[PDB]
Amino acid sequence: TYNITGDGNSFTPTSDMTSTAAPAIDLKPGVLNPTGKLWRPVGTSVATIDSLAIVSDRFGQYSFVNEGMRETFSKALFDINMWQPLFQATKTGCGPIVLSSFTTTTSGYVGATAGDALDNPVTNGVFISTVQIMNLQRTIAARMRDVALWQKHLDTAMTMLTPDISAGSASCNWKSLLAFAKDILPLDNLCLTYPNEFYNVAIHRYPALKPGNPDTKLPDAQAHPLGEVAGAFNAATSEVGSLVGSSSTLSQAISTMAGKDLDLIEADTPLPVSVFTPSLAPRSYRPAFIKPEDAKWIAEFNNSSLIRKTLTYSGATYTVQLGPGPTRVIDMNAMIDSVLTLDVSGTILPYDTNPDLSTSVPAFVLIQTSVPIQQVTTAANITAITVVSAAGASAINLAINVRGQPRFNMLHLQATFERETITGIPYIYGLGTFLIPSPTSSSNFSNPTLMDGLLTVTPVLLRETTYKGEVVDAIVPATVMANQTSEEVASALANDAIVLVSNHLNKLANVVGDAIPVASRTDDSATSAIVSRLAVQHKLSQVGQASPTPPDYPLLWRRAKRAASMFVSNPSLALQVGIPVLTQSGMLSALTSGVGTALRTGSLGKGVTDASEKLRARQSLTVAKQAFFDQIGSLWPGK
Amino acid sequence: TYNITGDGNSFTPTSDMTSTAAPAIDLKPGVLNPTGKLWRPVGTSVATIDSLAIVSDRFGQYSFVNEGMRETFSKALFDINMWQPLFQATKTGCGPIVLSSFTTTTSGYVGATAGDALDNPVTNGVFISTVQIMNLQRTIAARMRDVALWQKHLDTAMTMLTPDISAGSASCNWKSLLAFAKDILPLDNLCLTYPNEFYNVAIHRYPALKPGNPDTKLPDAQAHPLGEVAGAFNAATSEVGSLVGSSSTLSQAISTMAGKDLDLIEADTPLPVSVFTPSLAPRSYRPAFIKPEDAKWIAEFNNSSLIRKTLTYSGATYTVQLGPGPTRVIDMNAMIDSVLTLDVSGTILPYDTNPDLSTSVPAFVLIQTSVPIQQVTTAANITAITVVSAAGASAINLAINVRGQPRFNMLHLQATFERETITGIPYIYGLGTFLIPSPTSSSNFSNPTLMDGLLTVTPVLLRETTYKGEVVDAIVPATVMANQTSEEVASALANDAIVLVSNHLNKLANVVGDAIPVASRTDDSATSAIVSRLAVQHKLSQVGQASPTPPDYPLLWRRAKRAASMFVSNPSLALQVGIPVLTQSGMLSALTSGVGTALRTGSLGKGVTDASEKLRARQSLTVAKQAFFDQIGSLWPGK
Repeated sequence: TYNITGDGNSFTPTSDMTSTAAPAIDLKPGVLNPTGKLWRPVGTSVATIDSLAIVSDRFGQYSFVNEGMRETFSKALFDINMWQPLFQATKTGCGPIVLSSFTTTTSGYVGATAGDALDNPVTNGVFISTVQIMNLQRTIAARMRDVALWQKHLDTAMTMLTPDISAGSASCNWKSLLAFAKDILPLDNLCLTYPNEFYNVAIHRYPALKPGNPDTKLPDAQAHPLGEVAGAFNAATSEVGSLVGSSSTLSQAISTMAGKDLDLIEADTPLPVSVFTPSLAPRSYRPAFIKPEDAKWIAEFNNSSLIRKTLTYSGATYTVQLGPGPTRVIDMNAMIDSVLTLDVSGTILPYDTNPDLSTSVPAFVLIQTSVPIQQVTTAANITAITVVSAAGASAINLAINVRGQPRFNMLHLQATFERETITGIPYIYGLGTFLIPSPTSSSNFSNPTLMDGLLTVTPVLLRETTYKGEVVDAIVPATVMANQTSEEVASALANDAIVLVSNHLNKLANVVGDAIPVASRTDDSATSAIVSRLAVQHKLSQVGQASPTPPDYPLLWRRAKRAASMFVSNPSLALQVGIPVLTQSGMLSALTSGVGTALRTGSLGKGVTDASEKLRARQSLTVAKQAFFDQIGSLWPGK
Repeated sequence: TYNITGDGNSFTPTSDMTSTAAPAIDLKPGVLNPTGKLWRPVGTSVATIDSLAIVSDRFGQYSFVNEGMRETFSKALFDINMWQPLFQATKTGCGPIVLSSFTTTTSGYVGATAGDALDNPVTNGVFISTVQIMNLQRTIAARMRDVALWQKHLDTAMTMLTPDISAGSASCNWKSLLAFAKDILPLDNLCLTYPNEFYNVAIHRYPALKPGNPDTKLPDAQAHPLGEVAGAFNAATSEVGSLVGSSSTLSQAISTMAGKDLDLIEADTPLPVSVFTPSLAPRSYRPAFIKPEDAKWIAEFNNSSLIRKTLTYSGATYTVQLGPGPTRVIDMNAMIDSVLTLDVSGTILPYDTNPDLSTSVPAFVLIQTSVPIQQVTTAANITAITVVSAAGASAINLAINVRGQPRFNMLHLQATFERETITGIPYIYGLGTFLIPSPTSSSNFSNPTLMDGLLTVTPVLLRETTYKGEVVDAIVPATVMANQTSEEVASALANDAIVLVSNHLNKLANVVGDAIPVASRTDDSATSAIVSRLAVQHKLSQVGQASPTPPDYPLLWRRAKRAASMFVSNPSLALQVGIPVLTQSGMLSALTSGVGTALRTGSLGKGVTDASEKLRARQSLTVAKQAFFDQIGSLWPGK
């Protein structure tokens, strides 16, 4: 080792030399194997081939060692080796392990099963023991936990004036840098106790950095350790940013395609719930101004009838007062299994002018009658009015009443909508209302009722997702197409085909944006899948002079970017009625499939625009870094 | 190693087997040496004997190694070895050092100085290098700091049901113990992760304990490791408790005698201050009812004179009112150097009935006149009344006045009594008083003054301790004898012979009580020193029939225990006038000297009484421990 406090030392951070170490390694189970355990012909001579017993698992002779695992593991040991002089100095069992010693001869048969192994004998290879690996690992782990302080400290240095030029090249007086470091750095650092080691290590890791003055002749070199190799791959090229990058990126896209299993979209006729549906969340709907026409599970009673005074409790009365748009009728007649999470706040609106101000609560009432709502004109009809959701059913001024306001405190109501509880038959309804025991003046409070907040359906039963009111074991995307208005979608239960499809469709979009250059106005060949479907579809031929469409290739191509772009910008549009060309499921199937091939055999898409731009920005960054260092040079021209 | 969770394992704590390890070793500088550094005859052949150069300190060849240090150090290494299987398992550089490897050949001349070394050549011995010891130590330290958690954990076990029978022998089901341990012990312990190791170690340290079931045949043994040896010396014998004990104890007594240097007491004619005096502390005296006759530095003015109105401040007046026992006159006329730390609390006693209640403070006034106090009858006399000690010299009701009380808050006054400030000549006095600016009615407040609290003399000048007012470079113990009343002693300045002597005398006493059996009525031959002086002194012969004293040996012997006992019970009595036989300094010299011989060649004094008693108590302890374990056996009969 060399005196760190010398002259000649380069501070050359380059893109070429992008910091790297070995942070973590691959340890996937799958990856652990290669492969065959070693066996023997009973134990007697060359006869018993029919029979094998495993070698001495007892304390040694195990399987044929994982070529990759050996190679990997040895590498790992080299990390520690990077700090050998320091370990040694710390007296912390430094002695380089030599993995090879552990990898001991195994001689006989190679195979996974006795079966297979019978056939194959492999003389004088190598095994490793459970015990041995135990103790080997033990060591490595220990080594790591000994370095855990060091690593941190090393890192701090490396950031406290960061030697990282990710793009191109920077240079400044290392001396200058170094001395300001030691003028600014916290005394309590390990770096200040161990300058010499840390720097040595740094130099050994960062080819970007050179030793002090060791031979001021030659402080600098071009050959450093292994590092280099890995660095070249992170360094920006003529046509691409990062090779690893784009490769990874694309591979993540694939694997998400993989997991979606594509096919998903091309489903007319029953595709099973379980298969299509992942994980589901609650949704929030309103009474208020929802639309009875559109909303399957939530409609309204109609103006004109008047069911005013109904007994609500023991000799206690409330006017439900049924007429002009009385909140909403929640149609929970076999509408899967949910929890009617009613979230009332704001809305109280005190009775007109009744001293029934006290004792009036926000409530939920289910109505349980074989008399369809439009028939329900008198008390007789009702069968069952069951007040379900009120809890302490009196009242207190929870409304922010001080300043005139009739804001009602946030309540959480629950109605366990389990259709099994009733099992249909007296078809299931529910209403929302400020229900009282203390009798309300019907003549006075002419309003039926105006309990208008939130209704957060909790679709508990992730079992069996609904296709448009139809409680089915089927999710059929392609037929969902063009059969949904925005209103309908919004209205729809959480448990419904539509949202599920969009969730899947959002992953397709994700892929497309990141991988395919459908960014600011770049029409790419990639987009060809949709156009090919469009092109053939447009064969509107009549008699004589058919459709005189100057070939599809400009025309439809541009139209098709436009509509792709609309898909991308909002995925739900796919499900939304009246969308020019996406209404044709063919084109969506075409896109879906299309992409995968496009990833597959795509010659790594690097947008010309973006390249230049990244180049430029990168350069300017470097400039300002230079200028920073310069300022640092100025303020403490370290030696 | 053996399964700990087996049968056959003994739980036999014995006196014989008193836990021990190697907690710390001797590393006294003195002790580091042995000895001669190794040198060479310049470097040429056998001619240059006249000249030596030290061998290669450079990186190796140093001194002849410390025989003791080698032996010691190797032992130390063995501590770590006690945990070798565990170290190894922890992967913590376990590999047993082998000190011997470090101890490398040195061949040539042996000596301390070139001088000495010239004469002595010692071929092919051994050295150790600075560097080497550096790195060796480093290892050992590291080892220790690795075990620091283990040690603790081991200890906890060993106390959580303590296997320590210091006296005799105990036995109980180890199984029982063990299982209750593991049923009660904290999960977070290292003991519960490492059962097998800890137990092994335990067994290796504690011969008192046997392995589980290793061969249930033979789980038990009588040969354990080295331990044993050390244990036998801590084990109680037929005539003594502990051999180490009594040996140590006595040696501590000697060395305190050593440090006192005996001679101290036998000093008539000037023995130098510095020599006799160690470290000194402040003392606390009262005005109040101290006695002018006895108290050198603190006397009183005498009733009848009346110096009432004296100007105290700028056109502001206080009646010092000098007559009937006015506090005290502190005679600080060349009475060494002190800080007159006046500690007033309680005492305020408001003016008789003057609206001069406000503006009256507890103060100190020094009086600086060549007119001796008894001559001081009018204002003219005073020369100087200097109000020294008041600080904010007005007043506030600091007295706990609410409940009628006239308790004055605790004040801290200071008068830097540096006799150099004045250098005698206008002889130095001081008084204590509630001094006012706001004029006090002399006719009214007829009392002179009653400022009676504490006066804590701070004898700052540990230079030159006073013998009875006489500021001398001499401390003469033997002449102090019989020239001090209890009053005088109490009165005496901190800086005075008397207390110093007692402090020394207290160490003699300490020795005597711990070592010599001058406890509950045991007259021992040891006491013979005093009697032999007594015996010869009693030679009261006249004419004819001289003193018919039935020989000294019962008579004087008993009288002399009595008076020894009185000395022991209070050391100061030695300095106190009128003590029958101790008044003779001869006897104190005799005791002083006497003791040392008595320690020296005493056949290790173990009082018969105490032996039996210790035996008995010890046994009964063991009994109840047995009974405890028994209860533990009961509550969880572990396997």
